[PDB]
Amino acid sequence: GVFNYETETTSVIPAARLFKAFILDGDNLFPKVAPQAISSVENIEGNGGPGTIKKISFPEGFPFKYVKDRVDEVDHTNFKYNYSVIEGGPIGDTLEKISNEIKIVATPDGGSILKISNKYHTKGDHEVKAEQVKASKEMGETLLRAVESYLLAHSDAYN
Repeated sequence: GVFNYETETTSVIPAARLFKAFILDGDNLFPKVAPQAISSVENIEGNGGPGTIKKISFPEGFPFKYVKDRVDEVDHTNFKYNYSVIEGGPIGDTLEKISNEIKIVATPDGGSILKISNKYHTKGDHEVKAEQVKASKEMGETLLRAVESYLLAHSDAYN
């Protein structure tokens, strides 16, 4: 069945720039700016659009070694990005996939709001523990803050 987690966070980066950096170029950026959170991102197949498969490796000592994610949909117009964790880490005999969606909305003060949904698709009568969900949120925030600090410090990047 499906368990749906939604949350919102704020960013000081304008929506379009954050979408370009955080969402579209997360592959180069995350391991560069947050090597303590993500060790590497490997493009396995595809050119970044729907169906593209990436292997995200975590630093030694993390609960999970890696996941493979699949890009589902990339909407530049509405700054919406849909992708699924499809293998590795928590995925297996109790969890089929995690379907995620982020929408980035502009705020009048020049910042943005990130609206996030994580949909856990389980197998059988296994439920999703809050510990799994909190972990996802805190890494989300860790990557956002590290990317933020990098976009603030490198003004000529992703304009």
